[PDB]
Amino acid sequence: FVPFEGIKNDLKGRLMCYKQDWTGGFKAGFRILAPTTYIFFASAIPVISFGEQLERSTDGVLTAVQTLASTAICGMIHSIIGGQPLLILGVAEPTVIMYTFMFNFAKARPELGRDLFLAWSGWVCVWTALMLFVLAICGACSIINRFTRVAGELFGLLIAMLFMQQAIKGLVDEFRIPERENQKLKEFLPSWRFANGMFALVLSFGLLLTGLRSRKARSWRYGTGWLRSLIADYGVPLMVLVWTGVSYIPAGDVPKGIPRRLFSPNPWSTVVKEMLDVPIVYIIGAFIPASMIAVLYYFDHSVASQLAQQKEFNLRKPSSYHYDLLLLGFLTLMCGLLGVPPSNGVIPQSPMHTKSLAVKEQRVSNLLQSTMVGGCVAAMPILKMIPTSVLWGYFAFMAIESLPGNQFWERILLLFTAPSRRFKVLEDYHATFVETVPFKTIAMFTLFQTTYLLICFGLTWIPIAGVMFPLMIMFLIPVRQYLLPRFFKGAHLQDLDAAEYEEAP
Amino acid sequence: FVPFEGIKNDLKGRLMCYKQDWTGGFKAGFRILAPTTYIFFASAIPVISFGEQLERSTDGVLTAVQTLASTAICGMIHSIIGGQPLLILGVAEPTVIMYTFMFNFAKARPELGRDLFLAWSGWVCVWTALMLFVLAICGACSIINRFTRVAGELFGLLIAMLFMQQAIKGLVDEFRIPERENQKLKEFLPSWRFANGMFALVLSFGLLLTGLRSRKARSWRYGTGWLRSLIADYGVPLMVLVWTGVSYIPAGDVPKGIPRRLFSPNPWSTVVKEMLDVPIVYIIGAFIPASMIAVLYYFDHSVASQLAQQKEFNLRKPSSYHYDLLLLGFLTLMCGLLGVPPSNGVIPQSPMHTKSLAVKEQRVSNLLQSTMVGGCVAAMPILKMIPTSVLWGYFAFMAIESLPGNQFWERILLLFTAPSRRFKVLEDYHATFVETVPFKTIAMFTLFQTTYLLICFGLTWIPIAGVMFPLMIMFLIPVRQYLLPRFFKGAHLQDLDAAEYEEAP
Repeated sequence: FVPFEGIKNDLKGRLMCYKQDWTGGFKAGFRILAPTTYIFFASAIPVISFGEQLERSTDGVLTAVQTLASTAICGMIHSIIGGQPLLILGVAEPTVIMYTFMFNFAKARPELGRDLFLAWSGWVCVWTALMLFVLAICGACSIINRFTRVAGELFGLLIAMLFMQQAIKGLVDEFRIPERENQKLKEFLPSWRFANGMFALVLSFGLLLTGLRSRKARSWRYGTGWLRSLIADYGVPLMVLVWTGVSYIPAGDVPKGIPRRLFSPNPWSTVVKEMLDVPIVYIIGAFIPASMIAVLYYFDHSVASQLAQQKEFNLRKPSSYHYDLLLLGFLTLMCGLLGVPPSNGVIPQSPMHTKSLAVKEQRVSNLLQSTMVGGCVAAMPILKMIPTSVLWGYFAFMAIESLPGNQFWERILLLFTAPSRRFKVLEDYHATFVETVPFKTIAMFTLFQTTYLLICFGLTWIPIAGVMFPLMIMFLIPVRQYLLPRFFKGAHLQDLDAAEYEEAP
Repeated sequence: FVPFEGIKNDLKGRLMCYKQDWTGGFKAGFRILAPTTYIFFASAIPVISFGEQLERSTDGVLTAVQTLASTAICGMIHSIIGGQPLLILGVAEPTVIMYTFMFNFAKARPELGRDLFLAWSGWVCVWTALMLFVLAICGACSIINRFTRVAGELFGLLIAMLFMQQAIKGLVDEFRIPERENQKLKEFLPSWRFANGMFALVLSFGLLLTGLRSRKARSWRYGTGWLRSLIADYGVPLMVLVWTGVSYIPAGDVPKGIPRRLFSPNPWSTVVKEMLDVPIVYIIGAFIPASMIAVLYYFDHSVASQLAQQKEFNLRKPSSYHYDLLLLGFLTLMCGLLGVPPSNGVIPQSPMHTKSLAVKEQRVSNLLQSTMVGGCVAAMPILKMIPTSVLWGYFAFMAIESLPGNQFWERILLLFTAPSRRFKVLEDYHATFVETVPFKTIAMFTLFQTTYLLICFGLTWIPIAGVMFPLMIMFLIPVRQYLLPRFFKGAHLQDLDAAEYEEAP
């Protein structure tokens, strides 16, 4: 834990291959475009969805433009001067939730109001940058091995529940009048509103089901190999385009806002000044949410890097955890100054990128994908054709796609499985702890984990205290270290909380 | 082919067990209700759907009331005095198509008009009864072994295509104004019409997907055994009820006819006289459609009986093909006199009934199920709560459910399968001809069968000549006998057109 030792080691290790990182990427030629576009499509659409969420939750202060710009700039900077280019940066849901809490707090306080929300966010980002600098200097990344499976799967499931909640919220609001829209327009009559709601339901469910089916196209029997691969890789964008076109079918026989489309404005049509006007008391109070955003980033960046640098990939280059965290602090400071939400490592974008590069490790794919994500801002008129129902369907799609490889979800299903029926579980691929651990212990572990998850999810509903859930997430580390061994017996915990995904036939 | 020999033999064989047929049913006790209700639910809903189809195609002359009454009465009469009680009688789609053609013909001719449509149908039914009497007396049922697989699967696929066409027609018409409804009502405004259309889409697709998923509930892992069996048996009615309730959710915030519901009237709120007023020329011309209805019935009754009396069931009682055909002629005459469409054997209602009775062969289950089908007429107000979108979804459901066990559909899929990909077909359960027959011969056979099917389907679109498709169906017998052996080599035809469903692991 010697200060500056880790950063120096990572810089030394990554400074002997920089020219190699660039040359190998240039040597790959035009063949490097396929992974680049794959990751770009995996990254942009969730960013646009988070931007629409922020727009509906921030009264239009933040939109898809800000999220796209932040993602793009942070990605280019990380690719050029970052330590681990395989890591993919972008705006994530927890950041959206934090900013929603901060906006709700600011709106209710006249001293700040909606006008100083971005300035208060910038001060929060300054504080977060300071804490990340401290954590990176003190070598707190040397203990990332304690972010065991339990916390990772609990956080993943919580994010999935938030995604589903947002999808349901959007589908419900499709039946209502927007808060900041003219109420006299024809499209907002009760009949047209009901029609828009049902059309949104149709489009969202179609998108969801078609994408889920397409995710397993390479396993299909029909079609050519290249077509099957193209589908399995780009079903989400392809289905988005298809259902947009479907939405455009009755365009001639209905009003203009039927179905509703992206509310994000077209930009074609710095806040350091206001950060000086914020009262000192609120500048100090920004310490609170900054600590929790810093905790979230310290967790997510490290976990995403660990996933992207799995030993099975046979990577021949070292890791840059500490320098990556320091650069994340710098990026957070810069984004707060610019008036955009900060970006951090995302999952499974980084492992998917590494798999697509399987390894051809270089800094060109990330740079290019961030460049096109930023250029999508210039294509805002085209993106504005996408209905919001498709975005809600995509939210539900991610919520459902967070489940497959999650052991907590499988253990919940086992808990809800009938006693006379577990042979069916044993008839297919299953985890080792099913055989090597008694069912009662698995049930107790799953019940404790589910209670913790539901407590965190309920806390998220509290107006002000709901900004504390990262603290609960981080409390799982010492709990797993100290308390669980008291109530559990060694190998049971090791199998139920193994750092490796163990499967049996 | 000695006249009256077959009928005498069947009557003799079935007259030594009649008292046994009744006593065994009475001895079963209340346990006989489960198969009874299962078959009643399998029979009623398609009958209601066909009634709605006739209502929309007959300008309200025929509705679900007539179809239900015909099904009920014919079923009770067959159970009491029929030869094969396991056979289930009801109104089928080909009868609906024939009556639609006859109504379209009558409407365009002023001498008949809509007022004499039922009288002309009664004369057609009299002719059909005479032809069925002739066929049963001449022993034409001694050659039912020539109704090979090719014709059966072609007819099944044609009926499936008709079902899907009707479902699409209904879903499209949900977006429009009914022909015989007040156009000034609020529910028929463009906005409300669009809303009703999209709600219909939602309900129909939900019903379809949920029913398809529920059909394999016994294979699920979740839930109790009794619950899984109940779902796998009654998913269709359960899903109908669920989606009706869903349709009732926004009832308070929308107009009265949103969503649209059954147009069949509530009866609570004989045509021999008019058959004398029909011109003699049309009485003679009724010979034409009568012959084809007779051909359809001679095919379907015999095939359904053969399926319900499969040797695997180990039935200890003889068959009554000829007497069954004679009784069908009598029932057709009676129904034509009463002014209702005739009923005939249906598939897979009879095999499903036999399976549910697996065999406890008796006349009580059919009698009871027909009695409750008839009593459903008294429950017309309750049935009128069901939206039409659910019925269109059920149409699509039957269309899709006609495919699984059909070898023609599998061979079409194989034809559209990629050459480098047939190992995937070989990786699962498959038919024997896949291994024992070259692919080129299978492709030629499938192409010929598909061309024949498409020709029949296109003929069905002709206004007047579309009533000739049963003749094409019957032409497959002599074709298979004489022409195919010229172009095919023995064992190839035997495997591709085997009377037994041969499967390989």
